[PDB]
Amino acid sequence: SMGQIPVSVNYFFTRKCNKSCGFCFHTAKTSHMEDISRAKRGLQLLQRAGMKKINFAGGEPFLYPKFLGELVDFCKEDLHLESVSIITNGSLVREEWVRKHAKNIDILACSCDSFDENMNIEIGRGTGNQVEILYRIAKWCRKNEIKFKLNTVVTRLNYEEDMNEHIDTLQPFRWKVFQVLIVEGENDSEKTLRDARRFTISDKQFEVFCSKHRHHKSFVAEPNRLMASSYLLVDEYMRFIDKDGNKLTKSILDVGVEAAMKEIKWDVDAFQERGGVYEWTKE
Ligand SMILES: Nc1ccn([C@@H]2O[C@H](COP(=O)(O)OP(=O)(O)OP(=O)(O)O)[C@@H](O)[C@H]2O)c(=O)n1
Ligand SMILES: C[S@@+](CC[C@H](N)C(=O)[O-])C[C@H]1O[C@@H](n2cnc3c(N)ncnc32)[C@H](O)[C@@H]1O
Ligand code: SF4
Ligand SMILES: [Cl-]
Repeated sequence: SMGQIPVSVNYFFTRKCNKSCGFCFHTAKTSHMEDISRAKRGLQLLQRAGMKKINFAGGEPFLYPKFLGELVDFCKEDLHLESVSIITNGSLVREEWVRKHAKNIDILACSCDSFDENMNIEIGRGTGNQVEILYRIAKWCRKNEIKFKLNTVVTRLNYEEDMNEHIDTLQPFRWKVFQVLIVEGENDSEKTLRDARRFTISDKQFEVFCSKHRHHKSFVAEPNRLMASSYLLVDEYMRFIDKDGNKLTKSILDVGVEAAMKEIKWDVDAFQERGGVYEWTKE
């Protein structure tokens, strides 16, 4: 027998966030964060088990820019990872932080579900000109030789939107296009912190969006079948999460990577199918 090799891992180090997206599948269930020593040790355990790429997620990572900055630097300088990535809502990213940590960040991804403010307000992404923020982040990325990535959630409300003029200007190297996903115990009812049900779309509606946009090299479509089990999910206590099966392991800090990963389903075929291995190191 052999355990799977956790080549590319998402560490959701916080569940705290400053926005209220109605579909969110990683909700504010707790404010617990690991101490920096513990986080470093778990990231080291992952590296030692074959991790090559780390994505810092949440929650909103830039609620904790000093902590994030320290783990980013550690991952590149001390663990020598191939790829250090972050996904952010963009609101709290500041230029001087990007300048300070750019040498250690391969990829910075920003979420944008719409270029229409009223749509952002409706979906819970909030008010204000978030397009000028996205453009600003992209500019900071390009100035500081970080690869700029865009993540978009496709829902019942926005699936007819045409983003091509923006894609042709921003030119992200990688553009995730997610079908909105229901996750049991996260966003699946009126009792969870979010109720994503009103956002769901059919395969046909998802294709409306995909067909308009799939000509871009950057375009990466992820229908539900390609998100359900294709990621490695490490939570705020460094436990693995199985979001498809609604399971949670013991912390890697207590039982190690291999024992924890045995408990979760990671569909490597789906991982490969969606292009989960790619040129993730900056050039
Ligand atoms: N069932 C799932 C599937 C994905 N995710 C999370 O959704 C986000 C998707 O962001 P993405 O940019 O696709 O993550 P990366 O791992 O950086 O993607 P890639 O390496 O393919 O660029 C990640 O935080 C991932 O952990 C999740 O919470 N539940
Ligand atoms: C949970 S967020 C965490 C990082 C940051 N707060 C942000 O929104 O970018 C990570 C990614 O998951 C996406 N996402 C959130 N809920 C989702 C859902 N139900 N289905 C699909 N993708 C989702 C987000 O839009 C984002 O691109
Ligand atoms: S998807 Fe929205 S609510 Fe969820 S963590 Fe990101 S910004 Fe916060
Ligand atoms: Cl780029």
